[PDB]
Amino acid sequence: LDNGLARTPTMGWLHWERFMCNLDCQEEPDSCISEKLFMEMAELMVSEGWKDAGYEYLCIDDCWMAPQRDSEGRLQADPQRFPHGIRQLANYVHSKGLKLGIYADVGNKTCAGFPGSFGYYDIDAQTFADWGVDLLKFDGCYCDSLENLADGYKHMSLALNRTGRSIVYSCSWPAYMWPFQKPNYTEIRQYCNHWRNFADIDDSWKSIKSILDWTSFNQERIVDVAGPGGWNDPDMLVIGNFGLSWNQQVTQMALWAIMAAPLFMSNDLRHISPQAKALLQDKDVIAINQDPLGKQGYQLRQGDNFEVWERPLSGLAWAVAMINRQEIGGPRSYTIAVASLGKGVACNPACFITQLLPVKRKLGFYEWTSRLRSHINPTGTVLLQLENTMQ
Amino acid sequence: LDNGLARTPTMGWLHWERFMCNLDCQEEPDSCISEKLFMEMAELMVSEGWKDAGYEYLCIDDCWMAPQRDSEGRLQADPQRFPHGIRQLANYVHSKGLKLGIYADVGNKTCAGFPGSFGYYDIDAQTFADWGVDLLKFDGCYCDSLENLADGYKHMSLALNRTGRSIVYSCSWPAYMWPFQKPNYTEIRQYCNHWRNFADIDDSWKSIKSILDWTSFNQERIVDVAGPGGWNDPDMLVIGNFGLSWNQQVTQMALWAIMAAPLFMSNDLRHISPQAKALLQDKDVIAINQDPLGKQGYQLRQGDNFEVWERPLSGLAWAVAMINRQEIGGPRSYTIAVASLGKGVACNPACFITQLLPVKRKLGFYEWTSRLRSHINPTGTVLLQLENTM
Ligand SMILES: *[C@@H]1O[C@H](CO)[C@@H](O[C@@H]2O[C@H](CO)[C@@H](O[C@@H]3O[C@H](CO)[C@@H](O)[C@H](O[C@H]4O[C@H](CO)[C@@H](O)[C@H](O)[C@@H]4O)[C@@H]3O)[C@H](O)[C@H]2NC(C)=O)[C@H](O[C@@H]2O[C@@H](C)[C@@H](O)[C@@H](O)[C@@H]2O)[C@H]1NC(C)=O
Ligand SMILES: *[C@@H]1O[C@H](CO)[C@@H](O[C@@H]2O[C@H](CO)[C@@H](O[C@@H]3O[C@H](CO)[C@@H](O)[C@H](O[C@H]4O[C@H](CO)[C@@H](O)[C@H](O)[C@@H]4O)[C@@H]3O)[C@H](O)[C@H]2NC(C)=O)[C@H](O)[C@H]1NC(C)=O
Ligand SMILES: *[C@@H]1O[C@H](CO)[C@@H](O[C@@H]2O[C@H](CO)[C@@H](O[C@@H]3O[C@H](CO)[C@@H](O)[C@H](O[C@H]4O[C@H](CO)[C@@H](O)[C@H](O)[C@@H]4O)[C@@H]3O)[C@H](O)[C@H]2NC(C)=O)[C@H](O)[C@H]1NC(C)=O
Ligand SMILES: *[C@@H]1O[C@H](CO)[C@@H](O[C@@H]2O[C@H](CO)[C@@H](O[C@@H]3O[C@H](CO)[C@@H](O)[C@H](O)[C@@H]3O)[C@H](O)[C@H]2NC(C)=O)[C@H](O)[C@H]1NC(C)=O
Ligand SMILES: *[C@@H]1O[C@H](CO)[C@@H](O)[C@H](O)[C@H]1NC(C)=O
Ligand SMILES: *[C@@H]1O[C@H](CO)[C@@H](O)[C@H](O)[C@H]1NC(C)=O
Repeated sequence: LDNGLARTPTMGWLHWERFMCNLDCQEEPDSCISEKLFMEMAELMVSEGWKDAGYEYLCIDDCWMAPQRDSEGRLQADPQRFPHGIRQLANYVHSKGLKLGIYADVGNKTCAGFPGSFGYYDIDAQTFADWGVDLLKFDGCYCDSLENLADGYKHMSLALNRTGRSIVYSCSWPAYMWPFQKPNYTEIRQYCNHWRNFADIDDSWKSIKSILDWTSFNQERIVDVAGPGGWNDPDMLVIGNFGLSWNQQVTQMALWAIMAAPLFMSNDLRHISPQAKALLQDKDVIAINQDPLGKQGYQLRQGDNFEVWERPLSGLAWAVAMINRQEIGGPRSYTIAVASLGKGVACNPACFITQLLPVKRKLGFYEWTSRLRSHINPTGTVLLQLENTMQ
Repeated sequence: LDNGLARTPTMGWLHWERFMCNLDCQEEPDSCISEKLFMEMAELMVSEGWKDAGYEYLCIDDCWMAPQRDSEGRLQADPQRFPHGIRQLANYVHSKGLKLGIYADVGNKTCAGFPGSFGYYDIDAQTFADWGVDLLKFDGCYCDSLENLADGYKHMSLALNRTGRSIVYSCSWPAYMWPFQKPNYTEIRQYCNHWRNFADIDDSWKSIKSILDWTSFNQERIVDVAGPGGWNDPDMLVIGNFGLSWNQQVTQMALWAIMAAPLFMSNDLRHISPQAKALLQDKDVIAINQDPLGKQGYQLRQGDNFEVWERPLSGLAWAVAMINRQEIGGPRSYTIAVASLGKGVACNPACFITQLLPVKRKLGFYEWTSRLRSHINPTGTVLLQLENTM
């Protein structure tokens, strides 16, 4: 989408995976979807380094709305959970140097069942603009046909544009086509800053595997179309939560960088371990994700329960990731010819290799004809950065 | 098996899951299956508190054998990887106050392909007893019929008995039978101290869920047959490795206590986190697993992605485990009437409830009509102990 936004993958925080649609502020006041939750996160995004690391969008997912539109046909914030309204929230978020995302739906209802925007695209567009909304995640639930799905995503795009406000537009369009029709990503990119392709992530290794396997199975179809201002969205980071082992968290952070995915944390910033904080704020790994060239990585090979993925970076550099998919035994030896990496050219005549994950460590110079040997933990990933010696 | 052993479930260390069949001491000398590997583990079992926590059996799984029997038809320890032999390893292990477990197979080969004991039950049994072995894990690969399986398992039981040495006998008998026939756990209990019921565990949440799910489904068949001298074996503890979140690890420790499972660590004692060590050596949770009553627990109810399991204990006590099976979102509140627990007698007229996992905490007294509310992490487990007030 040629709106000047998302020139690198968007970074921020999204409430959904961790907090979902908890509307019970009587029993669970510290975890229900309320203005207070978001004010608290915005404070922590500044004070604990998230903004500095580059996480700047603070994003409301589903279940912020009141059940009914108002008399003028507008979506209303829920009055008991957001008593001061979205405008005041946006102002508060803006006063911290952060940006506000919000959620709406292309069809008649949101997935959680609140008012959808079908029949109100322009009004909802105007409302968000006026409130000072900086990003819109637009879901594809309760949409009766694919014609109506496309038209809606397009109409809202144009609507957002006509407001004159810069708003990052995140679509779920191709996800709700699959596997009923073949998305045309040239069309989709004309209208969207990013797009979800696949099923909802959850807090599981099954989920991460399934997203990586789906992406590599479909990479020939979706990798080339991504770039500055138009990205593949494989959904949230679930690092720092409950259901992934440390090695599986690293795999996610490594592969989200390789994939040029937007980086939306979904966790509790009030209760996050120093290790998860460290991984999510890893400067070198974020730098890979935020590479200005915006060329999305891909799976180079699979075999023997190993996976090799690689991403072309700027400055004649490459990021390479090796995953161990064997979920039994110990760390496993993997050996690859550096001549196979970077389409032959990463290490011609030589390259310097730095391990970034799971720990940072310089490996040294590797000549074109040589071999790389790593030990990779079960469900873990080694992330390497290759620097050609031609500069 | 009425041999005086396994009066509470056996606790120890077993190499398989973490170290597998790594024969390459050229490239990976510190992780290949060798005598040094077991000697180190043995040193650490003493120095790092494992033996004191209760873990006493150090057990070699598959891939310790040379490819051929010797000229007298005996199995032999691989000469490169066990140059000093199994006898000297046993003496070393014994000298630390520990006990040696070893592996063999009822069929013609082991699962890794080394010599099986079919045709050599008496000789192998004698070999092991002469060597000073204290436990035998007997696998069921490469058997051609279910009769030979049952016969084999039975024969070896008698053979070990005939040696006159105390040897804990672990059978994979029913695991290998289940695809074709319902096992006779009354028969199996007669010959074995424990029996593996199901597919091999791995370092994954999927695996663990599938063991609990299988065990709960089949609990009417297997729960009551277990007791002192004869246990259900849901396979190895995999806490301290790679594939499980902290919450998932707590779930394993908890349910393995509820199920009165033998507790066999399969990890690297040389490289284990303090948090994993603390969980595995948790005295109060071990105490539940080692309850002298030896009645195995069971799933009380499931629903709404929750499970409640309970286990009866000596002294009118009960252990209760609540599992959150929803793998999305945050800690989830669960409310249960204590009157539902312990067949209605757990808190009649009242009980004192202590939380043991994930953190030890006293929750006070509870009348028979009162309700308990806990917050359970996704894939995590809260484990409680209930003391009746009579
Ligand atoms: C996925 O979606 C995209 C975006 O819509 C398609 O790309 C577009 O394809 C259309 C073909 O219908 C192109 O239209 C042409 O535009 C050029 C301008 O450079 C005109 O010269 C050309 O005009 C002729 O043909 C028209 C016939 O109706 C008449 O208007 C004229 O009188 C004249 O005869 C025609 O309008 C778009 O340029 C093109 N847009 C982009 C961004 O590339 C995809 O189409 C495929 O991929 C294209 C790159 C190209 O190779 C097409 O030939 C392919 O069909 C579409 N993908 C699929 C699978 O359909
Ligand atoms: C509504 O839709 C319109 C129509 O697409 C959209 O207009 C486009 O805005 C973008 C971004 O502002 C324009 O792109 C710029 O083009 C000029 C040259 O014409 C350049 O100077 C700009 O350079 C910037 O970005 C470059 C990216 O390569 C960088 O190299 C550089 O650092 C600059 O920062 C940029 O390329 C585009 O030309 C217009 N298109 C048209 C036809 O007007 C508008 O922004 C939308 N409005 C909203 C609010 O969404
Ligand atoms: C080979 O097989 C034979 C036959 O099964 C087996 O002999 C059995 O040994 C057990 C235990 O040694 C005997 O059971 C004991 O009986 C005596 C006498 O009444 C009791 O003292 C024992 O009670 C104590 O220990 C019990 C635990 O088993 C506790 O329940 C109790 O609290 C006591 O502390 C115990 O009941 C059993 O009598 C014989 N069986 C027969 C048929 O004789 C033998 O041990 C096996 N040999 C080898 C080497 O495996
Ligand atoms: C391990 O391998 C050996 C070697 O093959 C197996 O022994 C063989 O078992 C077969 C089939 O059970 C026996 O065949 C039988 O032959 C009789 C005729 O004597 C016939 O009436 C039966 O119907 C059957 O076909 C065979 O005799 C026997 N051979 C030897 C060398 O003893 C053995 O069963 C295998 N053990 C296990 C547990 O898998
Ligand atoms: C919403 O509902 C109306 C009537 O129930 C239907 O005609 C319309 O097509 C629906 N819109 C979408 C996009 O699902
Ligand atoms: C199981 O085995 C026992 C002991 O051999 C025997 O008495 C009984 O009949 C068997 N019962 C079943 C389930 O067939």
